[PDB]
Amino acid sequence: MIEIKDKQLTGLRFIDLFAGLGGFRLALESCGAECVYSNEWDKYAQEVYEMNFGEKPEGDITQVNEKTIPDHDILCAGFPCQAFSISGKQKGFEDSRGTLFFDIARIVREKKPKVVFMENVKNFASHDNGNTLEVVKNTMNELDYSFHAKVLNALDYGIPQKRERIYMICFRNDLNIQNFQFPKPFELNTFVKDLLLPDSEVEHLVIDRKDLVMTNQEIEQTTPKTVRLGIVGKGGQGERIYSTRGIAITLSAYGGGIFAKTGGYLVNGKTRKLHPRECARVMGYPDSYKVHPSTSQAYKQFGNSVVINVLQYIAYNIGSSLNFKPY
DNA sequence: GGATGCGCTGAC
DNA sequence: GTCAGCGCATCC
Ligand SMILES: Nc1ncnc2c1ncn2[C@@H]1O[C@H](CSCC[C@H](N)C(=O)O)[C@@H](O)[C@H]1O
Repeated sequence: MIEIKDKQLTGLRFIDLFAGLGGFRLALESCGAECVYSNEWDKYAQEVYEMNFGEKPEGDITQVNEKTIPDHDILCAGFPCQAFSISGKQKGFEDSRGTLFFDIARIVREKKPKVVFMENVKNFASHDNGNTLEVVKNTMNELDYSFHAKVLNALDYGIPQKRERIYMICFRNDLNIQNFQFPKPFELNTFVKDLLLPDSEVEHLVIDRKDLVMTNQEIEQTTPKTVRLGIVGKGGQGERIYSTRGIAITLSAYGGGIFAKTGGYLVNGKTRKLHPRECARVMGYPDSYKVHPSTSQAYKQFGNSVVINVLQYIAYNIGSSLNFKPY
């Protein structure tokens, strides 16, 4: 994550729904905002969240009386994506894990914050012939909010990962916000190789599979794209090896394969998956952020998370718009 | 819970 | 056909 000198969100209160690691919290607090409520029902996510923020998020949002939620200016929510992801069954709103957006709407209807800041996977924008995105748009409009949505790729914002996500920013209409803009892309100057830990700290992640098939030669020049070098087994998810001179593939939460949830990388002549701390870095988390003691849970958590830097640029722009109040 | 072989869609 | 994918199935 980056340092933000001009704290555009100072004096603003926000809530951290589907909190996870608290990615939205890091991003908004870096702009000066204050978190006044957090919600996350996973046992291990609550533990790591508490480890880093000193609070245990409240459980199951579907059982929370929206009236008990503290007043706030901005509502943050990177809601569940298993039901919308290209990697899933795409049952969408029909999936028991796909109706969480309506809980968000329920809370918005009651608390009417100035801004609603949501995130989900790229496929969310095309799911069900665009009807899924349309439903969210119309729901927000019905609640009297504007609706700004765009898919942003983390590689365009200084983080070496091909993570494409749809970001939805909604402003309460009475605010008459007409100048919100998504951050402009800029040249990537950091690559996977730049975030790796020393070999001595990741030896246990090195695997030598006899069914390794290197399909492409290593590149010497860094490039802002994923560069597959080979595969193991049948080349499915978690069975693909990439160049550290390129960018990381999208980290996943329930991913399988031998290089599960992070993908495999060619590092100093050896093939290995990423260490949880490298996952943190690939997600824009500062080294000061404490990862969960269970490596399996840590991989899951970062795989479900958001790239801090991207949220920071968006948050700064939300604040920039909220603060432009000329006579 | 932890680990890993795979399905199979969206977007080229 | 090629590649990527906050995933799924199944085993202990
Ligand atoms: N009913 C529910 N109540 C509370 N949290 C829920 C929930 N259903 C799913 N979640 C939580 O929703 C999260 C979605 S992933 C979002 C992660 C978050 N942006 C962070 O930065 O890491 C998961 O952590 C999941 O456990």
